[PDB]
Amino acid sequence: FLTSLTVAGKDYKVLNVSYDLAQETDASGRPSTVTRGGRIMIEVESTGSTELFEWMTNNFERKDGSVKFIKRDSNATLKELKFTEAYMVKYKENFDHNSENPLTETFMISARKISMGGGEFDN
Amino acid sequence: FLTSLTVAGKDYKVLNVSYDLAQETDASGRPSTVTRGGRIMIEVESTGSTELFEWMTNNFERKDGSVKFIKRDSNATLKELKFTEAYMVKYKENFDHNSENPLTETFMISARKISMGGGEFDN
Amino acid sequence: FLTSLTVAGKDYKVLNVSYDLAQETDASGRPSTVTRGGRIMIEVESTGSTELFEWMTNNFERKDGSVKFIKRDSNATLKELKFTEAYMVKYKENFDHNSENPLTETFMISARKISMGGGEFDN
Amino acid sequence: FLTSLTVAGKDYKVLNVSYDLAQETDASGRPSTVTRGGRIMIEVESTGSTELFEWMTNNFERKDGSVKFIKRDSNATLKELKFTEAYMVKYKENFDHNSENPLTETFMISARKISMGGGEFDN
Amino acid sequence: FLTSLTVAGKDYKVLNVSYDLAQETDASGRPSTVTRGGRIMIEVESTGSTELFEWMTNNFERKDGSVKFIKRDSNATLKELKFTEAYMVKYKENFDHNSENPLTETFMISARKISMGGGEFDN
Amino acid sequence: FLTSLTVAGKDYKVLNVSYDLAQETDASGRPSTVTRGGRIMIEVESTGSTELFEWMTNNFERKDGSVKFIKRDSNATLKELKFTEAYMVKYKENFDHNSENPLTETFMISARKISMGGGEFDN
Repeated sequence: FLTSLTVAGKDYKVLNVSYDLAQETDASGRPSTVTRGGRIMIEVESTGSTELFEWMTNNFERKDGSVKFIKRDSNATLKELKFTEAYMVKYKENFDHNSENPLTETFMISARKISMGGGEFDN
Repeated sequence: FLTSLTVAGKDYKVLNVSYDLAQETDASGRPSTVTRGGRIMIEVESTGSTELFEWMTNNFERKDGSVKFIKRDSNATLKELKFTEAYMVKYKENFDHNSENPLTETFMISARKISMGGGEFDN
Repeated sequence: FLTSLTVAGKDYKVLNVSYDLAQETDASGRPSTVTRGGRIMIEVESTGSTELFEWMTNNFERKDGSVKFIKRDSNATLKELKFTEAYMVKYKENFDHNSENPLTETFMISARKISMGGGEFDN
Repeated sequence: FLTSLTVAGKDYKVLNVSYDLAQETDASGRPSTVTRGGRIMIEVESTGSTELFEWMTNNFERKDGSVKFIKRDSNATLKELKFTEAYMVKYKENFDHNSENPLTETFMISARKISMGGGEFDN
Repeated sequence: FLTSLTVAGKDYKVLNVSYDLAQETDASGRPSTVTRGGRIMIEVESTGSTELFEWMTNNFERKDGSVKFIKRDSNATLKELKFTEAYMVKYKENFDHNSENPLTETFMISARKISMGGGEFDN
Repeated sequence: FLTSLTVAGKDYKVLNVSYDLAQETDASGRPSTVTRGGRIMIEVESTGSTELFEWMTNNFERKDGSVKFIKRDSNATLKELKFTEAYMVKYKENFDHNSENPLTETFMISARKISMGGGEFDN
């Protein structure tokens, strides 16, 4: 499998992605209710581009974008995760000579809404 | 060994499952009593389907389903774990290019009751 | 080395066992005294049997049994740990496709007394 | 990929670098705002030079410098991170015979400002 | 290197040993003073013997003994650690089929005094 | 690379060394100031010597010494760390049959002053 990130017309080779949602439960089961969603964590090959660092610097800037998972063999876009109005919250560029893709960017954005396959979570 | 998850007539290849129950003890032994049960943790190959994400989005929706463990060599269903009226509590879709099954879904449901081989735990 | 668990006339291939006892010390040495013992942790190949799950469900049921360590080469029973009046306290059945014995049961019982080679600890 | 550190006209072979910025969020998203930036963590082959130890000793001394990431194959400077008025905050020289580059220096500096590709963070 | 434990005329093949002493410091250096010593941690191949379990059961019983480190090649006793009036404080017999020496005993004794090469620590 | 410890005219083959200094920062950067230094952690092949254990026993005894890092290929002393008036604070002799250098001594001394290449930190 192979995926990509798309922001501001710029595409980033994505090493790792994750996004999670959760509601608390009371006692056993007994969902407390209320839900948290919209935080997405990405790791990117840093390239020579500086654009992701500037977004972190910019702060209040909110953007839209999509995470597209492509089937390993086949070109066509098995699934795409779209986020709207996401703010840069944390950022870290790390170089490790020790292995593999030494220079990577790892950051977390907080989106107003994420959506996928007709599923929606808005804050 | 190989297992599967069955929900809403949809079958998911299951990488990891677990479900645990516990009662507290007082001093040594001296079970405090009261028991917790019904939480099940599953990890699934994500496919192109989006159905599990929507359930998390849906929130209050409760479902039934079964986890069926099939003997490695043989087709027939060594054991099946059935849950009734389970609510989506936590969900996380994670992509890791690093190894093996890169795209997986890891979630936890809280069932009103689980049952297996005549054994029962209801909340 | 190879060991087995014996409960209710049923024998379980045991992957891991442990049982520990401890008394607190005051300052350096200066045993506080009072002792804790009787908790035993076991991991079992799950088979198609459901019996251990039902015991956890049953709760208050106390049983007797023995853990028998057999010398690797030789049939004869190097040592046997016997417990009396043990209550099911925690239980977890876990499936991991990742390696080795994928389907295992891991549980902890709290015994009124354990004994071995003339040694005794009763609560 | 290969990088270097430049301080006081002295160049250090850099094994690991990292620098991170973060702002807190309130509830979900809801950035608390306020931001932290300017801390950089570096690991260096110790050589026979003692200069980095003296800076830690010196304490209040602030310096400028740059971290330059060079493309693996090619000489030219894919990206450079520049910091101004950075103070030595933590330092540790560690020798481990166990593997690889046994003698390394690991330290963290706190810069008044970092900048890269037109992006800026000042305190 | 190879070592052994000697208690009650019984010798135990020892896999791991450790014993540590410490005094607290105030601010930087500035030893707070007061010292802790005399606790020894050992891991033993369990054999068919039950003697170590009974000592834990016995509780208040204090014993003497020695830990003797023998040079790998040569018979003669490079160093020996002797303890006097040690009380059984913690004990755990653990079986792990996963590797190496599956059946081991891991316990900690609290000695009134340890001594080695003319060095002494008494409580 | 290879290093050695020198105390009381006795030389110890050193497996691991480390020494670190740090000052706290307020908010971002904003060094709180005040500094901690002088603690050195060493791991040594235990030999048949008992001298390091006695120093721990002795307690209040302060010593001087040096840690000398020798270039792997070449005899000459790439760098040497010298400490004056250091007190034995923690000590642990550990035997592990599992690998490599089974019998080692790991201890931490607190020096009044450390110095290296004209750099100085005194308490």
